[PDB]
Amino acid sequence: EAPAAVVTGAAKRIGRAIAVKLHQTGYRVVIHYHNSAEAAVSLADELNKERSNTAVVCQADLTNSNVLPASCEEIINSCFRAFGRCDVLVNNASAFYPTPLVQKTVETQVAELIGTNAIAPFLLTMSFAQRQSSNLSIVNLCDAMVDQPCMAFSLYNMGKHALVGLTQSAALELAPYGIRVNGVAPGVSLLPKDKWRRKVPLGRREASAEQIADAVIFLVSGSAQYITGSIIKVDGGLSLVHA
Amino acid sequence: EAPAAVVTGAAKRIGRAIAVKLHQTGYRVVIHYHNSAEAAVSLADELNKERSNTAVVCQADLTNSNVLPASCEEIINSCFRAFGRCDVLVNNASAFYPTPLVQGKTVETQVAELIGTNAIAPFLLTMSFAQRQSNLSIVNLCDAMVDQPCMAFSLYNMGKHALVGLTQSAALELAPYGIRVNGVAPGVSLLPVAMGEEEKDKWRRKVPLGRREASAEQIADAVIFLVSGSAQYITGSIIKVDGGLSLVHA
Amino acid sequence: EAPAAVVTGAAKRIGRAIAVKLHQTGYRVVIHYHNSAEAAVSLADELNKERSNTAVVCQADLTNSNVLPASCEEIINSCFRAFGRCDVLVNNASAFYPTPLVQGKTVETQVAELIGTNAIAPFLLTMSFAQRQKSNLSIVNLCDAMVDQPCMAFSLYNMGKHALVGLTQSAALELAPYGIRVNGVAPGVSLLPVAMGEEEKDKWRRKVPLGRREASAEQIADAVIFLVSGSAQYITGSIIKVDGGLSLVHA
Amino acid sequence: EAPAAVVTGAAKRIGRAIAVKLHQTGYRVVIHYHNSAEAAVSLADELNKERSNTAVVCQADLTNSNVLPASCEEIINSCFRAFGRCDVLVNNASAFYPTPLVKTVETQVAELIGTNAIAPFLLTMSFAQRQSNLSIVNLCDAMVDQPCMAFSLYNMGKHALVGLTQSAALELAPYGIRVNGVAPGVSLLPVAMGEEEKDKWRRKVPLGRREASAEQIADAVIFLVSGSAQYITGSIIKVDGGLSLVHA
Ligand SMILES: NC(=O)C1=CN([C@@H]2O[C@H](COP(=O)(O)OP(=O)(O)OC[C@H]3O[C@@H](n4cnc5c(N)ncnc54)[C@H](OP(=O)(O)O)[C@@H]3O)[C@@H](O)[C@H]2O)C=CC1
Ligand SMILES: NC(=O)C1=CN([C@@H]2O[C@H](COP(=O)(O)OP(=O)(O)OC[C@H]3O[C@@H](n4cnc5c(N)ncnc54)[C@H](OP(=O)(O)O)[C@@H]3O)[C@@H](O)[C@H]2O)C=CC1
Ligand SMILES: NC(=O)C1=CN([C@@H]2O[C@H](COP(=O)(O)OP(=O)(O)OC[C@H]3O[C@@H](n4cnc5c(N)ncnc54)[C@H](OP(=O)(O)O)[C@@H]3O)[C@@H](O)[C@H]2O)C=CC1
Ligand SMILES: NC(=O)C1=CN([C@@H]2O[C@H](COP(=O)(O)OP(=O)(O)OC[C@H]3O[C@@H](n4cnc5c(N)ncnc54)[C@H](OP(=O)(O)O)[C@@H]3O)[C@@H](O)[C@H]2O)C=CC1
Ligand SMILES: Nc1nc2ccc(C(=O)NCCc3cccc(Br)c3)cc2s1
Ligand SMILES: Nc1nc2ccc(C(=O)NCCc3cccc(Br)c3)cc2s1
Ligand SMILES: Nc1nc2ccc(C(=O)NCCc3cccc(Br)c3)cc2s1
Repeated sequence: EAPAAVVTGAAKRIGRAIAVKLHQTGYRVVIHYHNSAEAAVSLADELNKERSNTAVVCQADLTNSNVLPASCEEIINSCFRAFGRCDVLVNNASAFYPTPLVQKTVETQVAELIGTNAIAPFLLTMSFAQRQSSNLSIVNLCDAMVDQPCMAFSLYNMGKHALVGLTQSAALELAPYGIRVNGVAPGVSLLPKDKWRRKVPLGRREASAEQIADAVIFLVSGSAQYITGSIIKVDGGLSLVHA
Repeated sequence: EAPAAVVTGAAKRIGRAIAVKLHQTGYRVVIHYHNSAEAAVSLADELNKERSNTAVVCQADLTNSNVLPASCEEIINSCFRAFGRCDVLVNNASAFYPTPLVQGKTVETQVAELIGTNAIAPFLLTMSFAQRQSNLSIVNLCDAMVDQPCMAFSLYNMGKHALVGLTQSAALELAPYGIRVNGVAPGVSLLPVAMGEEEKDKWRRKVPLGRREASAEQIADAVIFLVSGSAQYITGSIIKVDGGLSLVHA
Repeated sequence: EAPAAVVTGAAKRIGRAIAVKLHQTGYRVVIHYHNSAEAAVSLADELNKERSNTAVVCQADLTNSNVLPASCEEIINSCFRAFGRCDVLVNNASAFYPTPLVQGKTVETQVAELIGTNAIAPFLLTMSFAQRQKSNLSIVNLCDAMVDQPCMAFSLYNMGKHALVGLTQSAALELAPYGIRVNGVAPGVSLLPVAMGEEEKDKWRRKVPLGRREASAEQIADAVIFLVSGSAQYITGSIIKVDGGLSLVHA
Repeated sequence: EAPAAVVTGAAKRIGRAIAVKLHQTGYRVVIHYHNSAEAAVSLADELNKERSNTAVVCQADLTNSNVLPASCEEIINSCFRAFGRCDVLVNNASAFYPTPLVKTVETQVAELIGTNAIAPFLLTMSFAQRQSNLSIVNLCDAMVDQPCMAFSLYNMGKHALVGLTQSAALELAPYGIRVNGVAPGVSLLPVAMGEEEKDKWRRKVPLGRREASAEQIADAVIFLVSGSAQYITGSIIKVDGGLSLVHA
């Protein structure tokens, strides 16, 4: 029928905006959630009321664990079950908090910050490609501030750098299969705050979630059919600003 | 009225595809050319038949000299003269040829053409664009292969690297005026006219995504996106349109 | 007294070359190893025969697990127990093998080994090195010049080396106030795999612009020596490629 | 036979520290200068006092023009005439001032692009054409991706120099000439800058809250020209105390 997209952490904030905009563009969507069932279903309700049976929810914890692989397989599968196909994977879900070097157990911090930020994308990518004319692509939510990191955010920063590596390695490896792999790297978007707004060259404010979603839409579209291994910054110039 | 765009080197190939698609999107266009008089006039005819009074040509050499600033000022002025505004500048015109370090143009001319067209003219057009100032934006045609350059293309590569610096510096400085500055970086696209065919296929086979070069239209698509209302928070960004080519090791 | 360095995976190859050159420069060294027990003890013996009580060994698996923190803590502790100080940490140990996306070991074991050795262990060692400080302190991470032009089907390895770049920057930033510098050395092609045939070796050699040959272990060690030296006292968050130009060559 | 090095803008500041350290290392040096004749000669006299006939001066404007090629060939020539060889080229000379988008503009172009990029390229061509541990070191800028406001031409020139470093490394590698860069962050601050302004900059540097000494920069240069960097080409070492890692 129409194409189908998986968006991880799609309940709230940036993932919800991505899900909505993909829907508005005529995708059927899987709304993945971990904790936010109420929010996920509510979003699903709003989209199905717009177009019948075009949105489903999918629960999974994306912490790294012996079961992460099974969870990731399940997320992809639920797209194939619901819609008979899977055209787009958006790796949006992400944990974010400090992990000081001069100081949750550390290994929980690893499991969340590397697991959800990098390992789950890699596993989802594997399942997506394993289960594959069409316009197949993956979009990873990266970070424009990766080379100028927040103090005491090493594991977070490590996970986002790993996600860049995944974007590049997967683009190279899946290109022969017609699967494109790209990234979108926000700066300051939806915040945890004017201190940070004032720093942004373009308009002294944060990106809306929808601005982020815009770039995703571009990358999934037929207007990006030659684009793979690209990461588009969406940061209003913040990463250009020196100390 | 409809917004207006300048596209440098717009008579042929990628610049032509960019002028077309901007036009098809509702822009009035200035078609800058240097030598390609016929092709320039032909394209402006084609666009004007489609919507009258939406296309002009403007002739200018973009080689570095003491009069390059006046030429660049003139390109921008031509947009204001024809359309009363200038919303979009596309820095597309480019000289490209080998300049080996170890050895019929002088080196002073090679510098003038490769650094002038690829970098200095962009800078001067940017200044003139900004001084004469909705959804204002500049798009520089960069090069996805700038960190893995062709052998013996040092001056070309230097110019393209300078264009990256321009993209970042002007993005930062023009942001408070609401002008966004971004780039599109092709890998291998429309292959040179004076090139073989076993040799075109050599380059084609290296491209991971589909073992082929980009169409001009595919490059133009990325330009359209960056000027569009969908890229309003995007500045200082360079989008590679290279089908994975820059990711491939030797 | 003499400064002391920990070098991970120092029994053979590049890690041995680094331990040896640090030793010749006047450092006491901890030779970490995992499986190469014979080669590690042989090296310590050699170094001790040159100046006694200047080399120890230290065994640890650097695979990710709930005990990796303790093992990384123990590596650093081994240096303080032998030498009374720890001045330099070289994160050299590395697992390296294909993990094709389109399909030995389970995937969770591949994650544990490639991400564990290449990134998580460096992070935990960095944390232990910093916390146990209580002079010229620095950390050197062995990165990869080819991280942005990766080998086909090495996604997990590439992810781990990219994470190590992030650690290098993040830790340089966070530890600079403590006087600890953090930098990286990024080989291109160096000591080829012991497994690889000569035919394949020469294919890779011919791609190197500077001399059509791989880096010697010594050449890699040379850059590490620079970064720990007083000649690099203002250098932090820098990653020096030692690749003969390989990363500049297009496809 | 002692090796020989050309250092551009060697009269003062960083280029002076580079020439001195190369000399201390055993090199004979051509001290290139533009305006600072007295400082250049005074350096040559000091070095020649240390070791007779090991230092000469060479005056040249590195602004872009129809004669820049000739000038750069003559700089390289002076090293061969003086010392019979040229082992090392250090592209250090640089103009630096703002060029806001909103002197004539073409003079700004000629000065900022000429000294920072064109003259390096022409010197590199002349160096290689006249040709063992041969290498070139370009003085780049650690902050090129986080530029000062209204420094576009300066920034463009320094990005061009990165391109040169990479392109020339690749192309000269077959002749055994290595090409590398050193990218300072904040080093010697202007003499005239008020201490209170210097301190705003110093405060931003993670490693020690101070600017690099000229000697710290020269140390990296010494490494890259040494036998300890024999496999290193196309590399750019930041010497910035972590400055480029600091967000807005
Ligand atoms: N926001 C910004 O300004 C910035 C954004 N980014 C990137 O943008 C993306 C989206 O950002 P934003 O919307 O703010 O993200 P959030 O931090 O709000 O998290 C997004 C969603 O991720 C899910 N998630 C978190 N941890 C886990 C876990 N362990 N297992 C499963 N799901 C989990 C949650 O779903 P649930 O609620 O259902 O539990 C959560 O709502 C991220 O990838 C982020 O790194 C980059 C830089 C800055
Ligand atoms: N084609 C490709 O594969 C790739 C292209 N690019 C970049 O994309 C852009 C467009 O590519 P492409 O269409 O191939 O470009 P072309 O090589 O076809 O050149 C574009 C135009 O630049 C103009 N130009 C050349 N020299 C001068 C000069 N001295 N003064 C004024 N104009 C001049 C010419 O105009 P006229 O004919 O009127 O004289 C020419 O048609 C360029 O910036 C290029 O560097 C990036 C990498 C790959
Ligand atoms: N060789 C090259 O061409 C290149 C090297 N590099 C990097 O340079 C560094 C050194 O390279 P090289 O000497 O070839 O490295 P090797 O592949 O030879 O590995 C070095 C050591 O890592 C240790 N190691 C492996 N897995 C584990 C583990 N699970 N737990 C603990 N230790 C482990 C081994 O110790 P043991 O033998 O005791 O079990 C091994 O001797 C690495 O970080 C590498 O990625 C980068 C690019 C190219
Ligand atoms: N200082 C710092 O903090 C930083 C420095 N750098 C880079 O480090 C290098 C050395 O820095 P620094 O010592 O501060 O440099 P300066 O700004 O002090 O300039 C060095 C020399 O360049 C020469 N020069 C300037 N314009 C010309 C010209 N038209 N023709 C010929 N020579 C010219 C001058 O020679 P004369 O006096 O004889 O006329 C001058 O003494 C430069 O390339 C610079 O960009 C980069 C990052 C920051
Ligand atoms: N004005 C112009 N600029 C450029 C820039 C690049 C090219 C081109 O053909 N680039 C291909 C470079 C390349 C480099 C390595 C592998 C492969 Br296949 C292709 C062609 C042009 S035309
Ligand atoms: N622990 C280890 N890590 C690594 C990492 C890389 C290599 C290696 O041989 N890399 C070379 C890959 C490559 C990529 C492109 C051109 C060429 Br000639 C060679 C070998 C090892 S062993
Ligand atoms: N020829 C010359 N080139 C340059 C280049 C840069 C500088 C300089 O002062 N750079 C520091 C810029 C900077 C930017 C942000 C924070 C901090 Br403290 C310092 C000084 C000079 S002098």
